[PDB]
Amino acid sequence: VSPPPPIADEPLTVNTGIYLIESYSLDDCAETFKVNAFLSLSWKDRRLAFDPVRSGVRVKTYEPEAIWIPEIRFVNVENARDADVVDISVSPDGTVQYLERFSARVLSPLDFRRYPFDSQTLHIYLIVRSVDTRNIVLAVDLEKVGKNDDVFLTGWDIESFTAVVKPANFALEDRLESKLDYQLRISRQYFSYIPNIILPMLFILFISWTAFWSTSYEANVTLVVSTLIAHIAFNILVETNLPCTPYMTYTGAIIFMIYLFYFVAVIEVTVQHYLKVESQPARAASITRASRIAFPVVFLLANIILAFLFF
Amino acid sequence: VSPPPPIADEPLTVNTGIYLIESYSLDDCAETFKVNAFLSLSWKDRRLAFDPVRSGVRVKTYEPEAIWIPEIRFVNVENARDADVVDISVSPDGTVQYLERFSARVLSPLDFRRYPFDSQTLHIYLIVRSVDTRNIVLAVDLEKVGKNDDVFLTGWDIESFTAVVKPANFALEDRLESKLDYQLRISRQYFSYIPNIILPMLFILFISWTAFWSTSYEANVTLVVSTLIAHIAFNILVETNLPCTPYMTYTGAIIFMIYLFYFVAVIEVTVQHYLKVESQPARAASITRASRIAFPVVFLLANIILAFLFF
Amino acid sequence: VSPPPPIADEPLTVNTGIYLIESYSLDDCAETFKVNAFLSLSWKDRRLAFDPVRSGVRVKTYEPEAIWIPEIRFVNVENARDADVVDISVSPDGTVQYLERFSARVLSPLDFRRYPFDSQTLHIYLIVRSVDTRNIVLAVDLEKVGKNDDVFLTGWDIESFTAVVKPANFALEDRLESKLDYQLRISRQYFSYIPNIILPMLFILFISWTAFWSTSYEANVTLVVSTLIAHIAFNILVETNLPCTPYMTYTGAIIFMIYLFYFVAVIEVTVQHYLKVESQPARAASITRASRIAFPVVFLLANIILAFLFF
Amino acid sequence: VSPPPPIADEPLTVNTGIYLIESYSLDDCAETFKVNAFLSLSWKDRRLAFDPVRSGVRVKTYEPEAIWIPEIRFVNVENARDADVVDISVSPDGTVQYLERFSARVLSPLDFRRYPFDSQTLHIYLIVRSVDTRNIVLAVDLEKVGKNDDVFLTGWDIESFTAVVKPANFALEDRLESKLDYQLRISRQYFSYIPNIILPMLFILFISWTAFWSTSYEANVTLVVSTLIAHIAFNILVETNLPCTPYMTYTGAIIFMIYLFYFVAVIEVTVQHYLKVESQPARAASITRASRIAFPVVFLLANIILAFLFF
Amino acid sequence: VSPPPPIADEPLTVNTGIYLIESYSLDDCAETFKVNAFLSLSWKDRRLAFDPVRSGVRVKTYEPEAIWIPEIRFVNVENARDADVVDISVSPDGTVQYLERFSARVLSPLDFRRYPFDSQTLHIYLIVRSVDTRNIVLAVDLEKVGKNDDVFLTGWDIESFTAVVKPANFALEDRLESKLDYQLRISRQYFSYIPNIILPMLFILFISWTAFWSTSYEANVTLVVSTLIAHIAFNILVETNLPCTPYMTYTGAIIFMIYLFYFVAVIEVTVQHYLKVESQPARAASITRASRIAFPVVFLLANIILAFLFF
Ligand SMILES: [Cl-]
Ligand SMILES: [Cl-]
Ligand SMILES: [Cl-]
Ligand SMILES: [Cl-]
Ligand SMILES: [Cl-]
Ligand code: NA
Repeated sequence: VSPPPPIADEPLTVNTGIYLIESYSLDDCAETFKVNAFLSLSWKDRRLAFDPVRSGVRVKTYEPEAIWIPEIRFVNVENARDADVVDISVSPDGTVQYLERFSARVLSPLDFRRYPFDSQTLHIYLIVRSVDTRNIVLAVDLEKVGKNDDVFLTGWDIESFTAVVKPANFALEDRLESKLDYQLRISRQYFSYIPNIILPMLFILFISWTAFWSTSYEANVTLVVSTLIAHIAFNILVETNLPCTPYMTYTGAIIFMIYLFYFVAVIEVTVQHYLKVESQPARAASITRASRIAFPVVFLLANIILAFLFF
Repeated sequence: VSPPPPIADEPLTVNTGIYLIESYSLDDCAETFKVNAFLSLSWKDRRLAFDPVRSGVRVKTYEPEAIWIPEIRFVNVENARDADVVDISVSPDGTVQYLERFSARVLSPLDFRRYPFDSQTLHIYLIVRSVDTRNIVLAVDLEKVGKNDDVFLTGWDIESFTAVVKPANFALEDRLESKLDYQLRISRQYFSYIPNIILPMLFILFISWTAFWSTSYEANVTLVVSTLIAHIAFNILVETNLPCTPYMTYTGAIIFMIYLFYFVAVIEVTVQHYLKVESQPARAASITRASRIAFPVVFLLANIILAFLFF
Repeated sequence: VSPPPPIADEPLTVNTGIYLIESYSLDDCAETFKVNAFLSLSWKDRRLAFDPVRSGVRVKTYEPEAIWIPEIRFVNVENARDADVVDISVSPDGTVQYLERFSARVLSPLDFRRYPFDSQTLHIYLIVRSVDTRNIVLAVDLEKVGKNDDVFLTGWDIESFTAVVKPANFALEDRLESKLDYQLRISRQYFSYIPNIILPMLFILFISWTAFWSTSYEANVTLVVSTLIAHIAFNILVETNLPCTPYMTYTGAIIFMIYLFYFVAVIEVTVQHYLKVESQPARAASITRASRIAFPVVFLLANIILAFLFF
Repeated sequence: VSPPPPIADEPLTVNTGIYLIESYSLDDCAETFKVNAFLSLSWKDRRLAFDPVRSGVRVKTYEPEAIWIPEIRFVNVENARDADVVDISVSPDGTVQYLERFSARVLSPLDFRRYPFDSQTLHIYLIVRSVDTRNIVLAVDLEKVGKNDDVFLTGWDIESFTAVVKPANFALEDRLESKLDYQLRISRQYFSYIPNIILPMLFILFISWTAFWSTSYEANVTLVVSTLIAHIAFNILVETNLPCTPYMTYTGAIIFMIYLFYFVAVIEVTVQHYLKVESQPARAASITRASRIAFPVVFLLANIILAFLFF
Repeated sequence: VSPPPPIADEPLTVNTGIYLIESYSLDDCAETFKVNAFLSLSWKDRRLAFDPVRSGVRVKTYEPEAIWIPEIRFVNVENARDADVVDISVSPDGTVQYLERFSARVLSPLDFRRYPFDSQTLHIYLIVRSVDTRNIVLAVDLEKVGKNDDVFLTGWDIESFTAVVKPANFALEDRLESKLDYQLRISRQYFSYIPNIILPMLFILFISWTAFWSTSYEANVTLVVSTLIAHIAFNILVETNLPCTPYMTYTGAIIFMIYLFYFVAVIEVTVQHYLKVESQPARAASITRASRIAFPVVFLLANIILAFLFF
């Protein structure tokens, strides 16, 4: 089999559609997600045309091997789609209607800047390369683009599944490539992060501040160093669920800034003790009394600055 | 091969049955489980009918390629099933009796709200797409739906394996589809969670309460802080075995509430010390004496409420 | 090809044998193990019979596609067996000698009750479904059941590889199934657990008992709490290497009981301090002196009782 | 099919090109990376020559099985590449233009000496083995070597993708082999390591140096030991993300040297206390006062040297 | 196709050779490694013989299906090797020269006794089963056994790749099997273990010994207990990367013995405090002064002894 010939000099229009059946395994570190969907292809092949009245059969059904099917591939897939051909239907006029069910691991980058209050646009790029005979061009049949209502992605809210109707036509290795952009819009469910990471992390920090109502250097050293230790664990815990980035993330900024607070609390605790030993507890008392106010405030303002910069 | 033609205008009824041989790998974080089962299909194809007299055979065996087999797929599978054909038998009226052995990774959501005292309903959805020639409809042959007695799922009690007899017929990509719902009912074996997570977590909390029978600020700070850090370990330990949810979980609620108790115990420990230093240990003594009773009581009440809200 | 016809009304006897070449990957959590073995099949097909005198060839060699081979499957395999056929030999009387080399992931439950002093019986179930023409029955050719001397399973002692000679014949989906039980007997190599888990865990416990020869509450508090946290690590470390069970394990019981000892030691440490503060160190001295004997004695007695219950 | 015949005694030139579509999964520990690219191949087979007048078509399209294709393999791949032929075009003279889309896990060693400020040269080696009939030689068509603009590798900056135009021709197992070297130049994005590992590690170190402004042995022991323990945590965390090397890495050197600082701080803390107990706090005061300066200075000097040695 | 017939009653000699292209993934816990190599096979098949004069070619090239190829398998592989036939060449005297490129996961046990100063001999066992027609025997063509210079195994030094020239012939299920032993000799790169595990572990131990120059029970308790806690981490960290063995390893012995040192240091610290409280610090002073010497000496001696027992 060879491609259908052009009536006039026109490129072949392959109408495409992706219908999500299942979406799963959004790996933040790998910046990948798995998808299970229907891929629909429609093009016209005059060689396959027939008479409806004469033939009696409204539609003719073919096996993939029997007819010419355009070679459609995904740009951003990790491991090549396992495809199932569901049906091939030919109209009297020669309009072919192809439908396959596929599953693929899609590689699509993520913006972690606003984590865990981030939204993402996942991309699925369809591509076709032109043949020497004729040029192939992709189009979106919006009637055949969608998703099942039950499509869920653990820890995410699925906003929309749409296609950018206009293909990106470009030359690559001296042949035309027609690229289509399917978009899955999702927003992270930040709920869990509040009682699991955010609040426990604030409690340990407030506990460190009780050292501002104590004169016991030994108790203070324990309060500040221990609580400090809990933070490293939280800091570490998160890095593990995140890939290295060239920029700072929201949670990353909060976590880093909290380190400075522990460092300064240690300084205060050290200063207060030093003065007490130098028999000047009135200076020490002033610093401790100030810190009670300054820490919470500065900390408070700084977060406002951070949230402002990040959102 | 093409579908069997309708005698009158009727849709083709494909009788289905799933018999579980094995169930394994229930991944809580992935919300998936693996299954190994028999899939039985039965439909009438008059074209294959024969007379037992002239043939001398009560049944006829065919190779899959030789005859028309309805394209049955699973909706909620991750990695498309690997199938083995066990046997294809044709009765004299042309009644086909198909049997395959398959294995598949099924994606079915889980409700973690009552963890680890939760029960789940796992779903296996069978589907068939109608062809242009005729409509294909699924039915359940309850005689061919079951499970082996030895079917086990590690850390779970297998309640039942049943099918919702009435299919969900609907349109998708301008063709009708007949969807069937097979249900595997399971309940979590919470036993382990008691000596592994629950009890150790209560012991560490109760240990923090000995600070209510001590005047030593340094010992108390050590008592609370140390006990506190262990809570974090458990809190983390659990969450790593569980996915992010938009709602609170029973264990999650208990764990979060326990953080508040440590926070308040730190406050009491701080308050008691402050008063002792301000040369007013009679006030301090009252608060500490109240704490010995209030903490346990409030804890008992709050837990009651939580269990009430969750069950 | 169709099954060999019965001379009289007899079922077809397929003689089976499994010869282990390799055993590996015993996953405790998954309750699975991987196996690489020879599968031998032997049955009589009279249609294949010949003359040795005139043919000049004692044995005739066939390709799988050329002859009828019984469909033998494994009941308990996690995933698809790679199968490669080494040889098919036909004796003059028509006795077929099939030999394949396979590899499979077998799912077989484990009893963790006596961990790490447990022994297990791994099962490999062979099965054959009877055809409409004739009934197929499995048999064990003990001559062709064995294992290579070099077969090893990391962290386990391989006791025996035997077959239960009598098949389990039963009806399933209105046809006879013939099931065979191959058994791999193994016992865990508990050596490592002594210097890695058991002894370190006892040392930390004994270190907490030094608090019985100290009057320093702050010191005692530190001893007991610090030692305590290490136990959680061991407790935690261990449980991660295990699946959740509906029962208590030996190690699990020891670990849980040790928590009670820390809890009571904290109580004693608290009591001793309280009395010392209430200016009654003679009562405190009696309790501490009793504790020095009592803890070890009880601990020892408790351990004996448990061992008794578990073995 | 056999190789095309020489027209003089010349070896067959297979022109090659690799165009990266996707690069992902750079595993530092495994020293591997996954790639998804186009493999272009061009050779001349005069046996495929045709007159466009007779055939109708200016360019002929063949299926891989139909014609002779040079056996091109990758030297440094983990499992055999996943390949799909995009197109096979033949021009009238018999010039074949082969295009396949492949994905492979490439094993290429990494130099960790400058981690996390290291750059790497990833290699992809193409190879062809000569036949007894004629010798096959590889060449680079620079017009068909490149990468998509959107090619990204998480945590890395992609510098260049080039080919060493001159093949490495050599004898192996009494036949000629033509090897080509494709190079992917990348440099690590060290940003994250600063707020995640480097800075937290320095803060904890400086927290320990506050022991130089304290006379409390008990507080100092807590400061130095506690802070010390966190270092082990960071030290360990880092090791996990790196493989064993026969050399010392930049981060590894910093981490190791920091251990010495804790060891010496413990000595100072011990010395200071010993003198204080021996009723000679004036000597102790001198050492502590020196330490306040020497530690930071020495540390600083040492880092410059190492920084210097490594770069 | 059938095997080449014997001229006299001789067994068929299949000359073998393995040439390593790549070595990777040495999994210590799994006791496996992955290999990518050339497998060369050579045997005489007289039926394939020809005259160079008549034929006009001095070599004949066949496709695998066309001729009889001996069924060579690997004994110790996890899954059946991924093989691609590179070439099949026939000399005029019926000498067949087969070449395939394969990749396989080899299961070969490791001796951890001297870890991390251990050397290993990895085995690759080639095997052939004799047919009813004739007996097959393996031989090593040393000219075709080798490895690429660039072959590396992360964290290991590759010593040699050789073959035991004499096969192990034996009966298995009443057929002769010819087994060959290919050996890959490797020695572990212990470098990393010194600054990563060994030295940090000695530093924490030495820090615990500073308790011998302190009278502060509370300070001492903190020193020993804290440091002890670091030891568990190292002990735990190590055991995670190593399988359970029925014998002690070198590192395992050092780690275990160090536990005894902490246990005895706790006893000394307890004893010293007890005497101090009983108003007898002169006895306490003697024990502490002895400990300063006895601990280091004993420790030193014990390792010498151990080093001796292990090497
Ligand atoms: Cl694709
Ligand atoms: Cl499916
Ligand atoms: Cl099977
Ligand atoms: Cl390859
Ligand atoms: Cl093999
Ligand atoms: Na302390």
